[PDB]
Amino acid sequence: LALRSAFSLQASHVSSNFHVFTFITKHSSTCALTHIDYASIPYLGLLPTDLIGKSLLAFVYSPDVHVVRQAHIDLHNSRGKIVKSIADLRLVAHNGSILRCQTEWSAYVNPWTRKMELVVARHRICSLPIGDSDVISSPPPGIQSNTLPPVMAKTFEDELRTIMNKPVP
Amino acid sequence: LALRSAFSLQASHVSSNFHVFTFITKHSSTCALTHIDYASIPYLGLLPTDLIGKSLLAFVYSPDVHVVRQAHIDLHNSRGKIVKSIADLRLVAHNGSILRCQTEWSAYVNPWTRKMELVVARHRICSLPIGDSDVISSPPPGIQSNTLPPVMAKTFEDELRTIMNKPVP
Repeated sequence: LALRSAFSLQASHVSSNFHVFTFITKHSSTCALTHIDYASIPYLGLLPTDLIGKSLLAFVYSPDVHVVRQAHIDLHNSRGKIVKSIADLRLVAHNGSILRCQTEWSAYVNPWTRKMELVVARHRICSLPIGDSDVISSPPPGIQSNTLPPVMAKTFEDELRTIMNKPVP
Repeated sequence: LALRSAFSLQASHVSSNFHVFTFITKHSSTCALTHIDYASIPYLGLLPTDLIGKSLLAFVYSPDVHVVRQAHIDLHNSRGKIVKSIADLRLVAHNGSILRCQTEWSAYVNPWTRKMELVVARHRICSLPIGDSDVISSPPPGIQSNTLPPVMAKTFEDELRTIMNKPVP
């Protein structure tokens, strides 16, 4: 079974509207991702194996991590009800191409510990990503890293754990 | 590292109150378990490997499955807020011993699909289980199965999926 980019799938799906598409990510209060729709594979090229052990920050466009941070703070204050992002969220596909999304956030609050224990995000793409359309491919040698370097990922992840470990008021 | 029953751990934890204990299970809307506190191992003897692919019904005391069923129906109508069980919930440890609990239920409702997508249960034990105290052990040959037979597990699991697949009113 071949895996193919959303652009490529158009040739054999001539009536579909591949620019019209939403997908969900989920992660726990360790920041560890526990879910991404498989339907997102033609859009980001990211496999469950790519993501085992990592947070959203493994593929968020680096200067957009503040969108994520503020979403967790806004969720703590809404007690998990739907919050809007402060700006578009851009995600980096496996091949380095950039997928701009509009993202809404939801959170599950454990009623006994009163802490957030699941964060759910619904991403609505604005288009197919800019760059080469074959997100399934490997990125080209000599591309700048467009995600956070490990030390900064750990720095922002540390703060998100602290936010989620605080009892919801 | 040895794994030991809660009764056994008393000898080297002379000030602890092992009869005072609560633990959480979690499962998704396929009924598939995704979580059980590791601290429950001295109480039930059940490992993550015992549970990969199974629902709560793999270790609920068989005539108590109605407690679970009604909890899912009561959660659908509460929209995920804390519901009480209609009766005690008894769980079957790995060695066949029976652990009676008082259980409260919580559920996460996806705000976009409006369906339950996580069910969380907080189990408060009433005592150490009746039967041999070494829940870590294998059950004795020639014991009656005190959980649902596979055909009935699949029958009750089918209904729980149907309950959870219905949009919360």
